[PDB]
Amino acid sequence: TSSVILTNYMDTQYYGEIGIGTPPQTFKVVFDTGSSNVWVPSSKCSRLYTACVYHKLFDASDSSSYKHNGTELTLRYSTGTVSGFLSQDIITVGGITVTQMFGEVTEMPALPFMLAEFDGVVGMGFIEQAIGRVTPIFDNIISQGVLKEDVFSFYYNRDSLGGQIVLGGSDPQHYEGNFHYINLIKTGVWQIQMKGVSVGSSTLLCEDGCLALVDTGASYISGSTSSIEKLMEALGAKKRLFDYVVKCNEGPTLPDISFHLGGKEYTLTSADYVFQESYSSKKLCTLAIHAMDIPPPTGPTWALGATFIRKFYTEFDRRNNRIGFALAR
Ligand SMILES: COc1ccccc1COCCCOc1ccc(N2C(=O)CNC[C@H]2COc2ccc3c(c2)NCCC3)cc1
Repeated sequence: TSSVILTNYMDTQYYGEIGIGTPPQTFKVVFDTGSSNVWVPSSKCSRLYTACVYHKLFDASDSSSYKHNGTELTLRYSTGTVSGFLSQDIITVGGITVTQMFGEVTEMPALPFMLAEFDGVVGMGFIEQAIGRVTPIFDNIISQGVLKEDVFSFYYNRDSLGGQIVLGGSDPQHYEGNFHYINLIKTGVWQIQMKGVSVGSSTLLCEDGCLALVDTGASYISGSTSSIEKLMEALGAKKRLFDYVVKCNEGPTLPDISFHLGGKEYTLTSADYVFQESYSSKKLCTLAIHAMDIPPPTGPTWALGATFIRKFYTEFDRRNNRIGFALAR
């Protein structure tokens, strides 16, 4: 077992540090169970790409261990199609060193990569969804047969450690009660069946069922715009330019949102999904939820991000293709 300390940036971004190359080129990265690739901006990334001007660039010509590949990797992020090329090098993750192939982004839109406090993504997803079919970092750690267990866990603190990922297990110090596991529907994705979503006292959503992407990478909880337009209106959520809000002084009265997974009800009190910046009546306060129309095969599917994870310590169990959730502590 190895644990990676995470920095919690305004409850929207939880990222850690990986070292890449010889010598180790440090990168602040989000460990994303929603993606299966390692992406870091390339030193080859044109200075024109703003996301690159203000971010740690990986310089291959600075690493003695670098193993060129060149294979161009691409992925459209409904904001722009980012592109880089495949590269190989030793990546250190919480004391664990692994030869890992990753993408160096050479081209990527400002939004939202420009606002990232971190420089890259450590895809924790499955290889089934790894662009270029590149073997994921954790699959690469598993291969080492050093981890005490084929699982990694997430602890996203409620700001102020900012968070904590445990490679190989889970930290009892960060959850309480017991893990209630939901199985992974389609294998190859950290997604589980969801028996509806409730609003205070009314199962008026996801009725009949729906899918939930347990995305450690997503800042918020999301679902099809339909579900969110429904949900947000049912809360009194008055939509803004993008995210929905609600008068601060009225955030504490908003009803409890619950997600049904594994025969257990996962409730988010209003203090769980509202960014209670203040309690004034004049200022508006945002909700840790938004509409994310995720495209198939995985989508449409709700996505339980940091908002969800913050309250429920999460465990991604590979060996058993299931996800554990326990009261984050
Ligand atoms: C980390 O993104 C970068 C930032 C600067 C420079 C280079 C990169 C990576 O290259 C870009 C190529 C790969 O880019 C992505 C990789 C993974 C994703 N995700 C998924 O596929 C599924 N779920 C969640 C996300 C991870 O969470 C994210 C990603 C970006 C942001 C936030 C959260 N939060 C706020 C700041 C931006 C999105 C984009």
